Amino acid sequence: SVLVPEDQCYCAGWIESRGTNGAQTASNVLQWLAAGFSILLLMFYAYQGWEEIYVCAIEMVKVILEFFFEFKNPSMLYLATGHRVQWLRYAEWLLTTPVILIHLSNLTGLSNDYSRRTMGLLVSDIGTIVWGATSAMATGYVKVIFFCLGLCYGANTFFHAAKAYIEGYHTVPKGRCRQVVTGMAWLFFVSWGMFPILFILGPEGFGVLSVYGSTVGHTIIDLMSKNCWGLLGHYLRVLIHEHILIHGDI
Amino acid sequence: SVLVPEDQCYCAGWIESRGTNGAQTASNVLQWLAAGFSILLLMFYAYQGWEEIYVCAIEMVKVILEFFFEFKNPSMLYLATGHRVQWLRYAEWLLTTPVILIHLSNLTGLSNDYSRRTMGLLVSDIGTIVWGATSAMATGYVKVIFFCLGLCYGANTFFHAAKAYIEGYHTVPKGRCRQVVTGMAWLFFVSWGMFPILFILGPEGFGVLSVYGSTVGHTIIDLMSKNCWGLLGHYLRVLIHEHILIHGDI
Repeated sequence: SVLVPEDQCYCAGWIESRGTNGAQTASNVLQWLAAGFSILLLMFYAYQGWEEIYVCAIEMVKVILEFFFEFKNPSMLYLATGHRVQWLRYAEWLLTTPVILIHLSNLTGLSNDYSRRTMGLLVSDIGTIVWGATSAMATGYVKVIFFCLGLCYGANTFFHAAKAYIEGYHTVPKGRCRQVVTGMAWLFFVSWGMFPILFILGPEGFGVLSVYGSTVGHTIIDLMSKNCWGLLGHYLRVLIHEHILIHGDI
Repeated sequence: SVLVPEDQCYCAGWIESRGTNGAQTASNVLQWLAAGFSILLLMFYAYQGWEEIYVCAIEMVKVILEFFFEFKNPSMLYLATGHRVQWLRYAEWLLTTPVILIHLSNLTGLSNDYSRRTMGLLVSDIGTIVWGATSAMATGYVKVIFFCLGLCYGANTFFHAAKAYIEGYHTVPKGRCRQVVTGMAWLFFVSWGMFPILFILGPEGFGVLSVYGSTVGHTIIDLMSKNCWGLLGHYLRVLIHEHILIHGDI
């Protein structure tokens, strides 16, 4: 029984180790890289539509904050349950995923319309993160219930996302265009699929990986699902622009 | 200096009053009404597309949870800052607003396409709530910084939402259709505008209204922006269906 004075709060959980020093170094190193790779990307985009820029801009801001305030509220939530919920992550998710799926709905970027599949793809996406976040907060079996909701909404997201890649495959010309679309799909599903995997391995789930360890992994698939994927998406719209210069609209 | 034993946590803020008994009664009474009005609406919709149903379904689930677990995690977050952030509210916001704005982008419900205005309207909407939520969590001037971000994203949302109502005004026929569109716009902006107002009056802001008091107000504008607005939207699509039965497509 410890003695906490006056206003100051207390909770055994908030003092838990953040991770080994080795993981701390690995995290910060990747943090700088992520900020540097995004700065070179923003330069590249600015030099040479908003879907690649805005997303990359949010990625730069995040890592900067994740380097200065990763464990400081409200980037990290210190709940009365003693668990540390990384709100910074789930907040950034809500700001990027929608744009990435909007980019997904219009891979070629030629058309000016969006189908009803996009609405469902967005709705299910935002819901997945919501449940997933509520899971990180929840405690007990409730944490499982909400994770299950995350799997259902997530499945619907991957379901419409798959149909989007397929329609995007048979739409684009059979050359390096379809080669890229496939490369985008694999980079997409692998990365996007790793998040619920890391979630289970991290402090939000069974806590195999430490907080620093979770960030090390996330930053990796953040560059995969954001920077690299968006760059591939950009390359596709360039190849599509190169095809309509040769054979015109077709 | 109090003595907290072992694992159990402590924080002066988590013990703060929830509100007067009168407000407690007013809240629960409205909670039942909201659940009853949504049940009659769900019956009405089922009897007689998904935009009105799904939204009304989430409204029913919420109030049910807000009646059983309003102050229980993770419906409410007990942060180390001593502040009680109602995550239930901000989570439900992310699940409904997008659908309501999607309904807004296709008022007549005739077309099968969505413009780029919808993407911006959604993106800015989801961002507003994110910042607004981060504000409820944040402490100090940072709470102001993030609220400002909420005003900017929110402004962009109201901006595209206004253009959507205007395009929706000159699109629908000049009869009871345009009369309804105007009634939907006023019900929309008033209600939607009240949220940041209640936020400032509530425990998240300057705390003029209690936690029970904040819920009393929110539930009111939740029925305005959700149930009543969606019902108006439904009525519009019925009137539009009545016009194309008389004068055909025009």
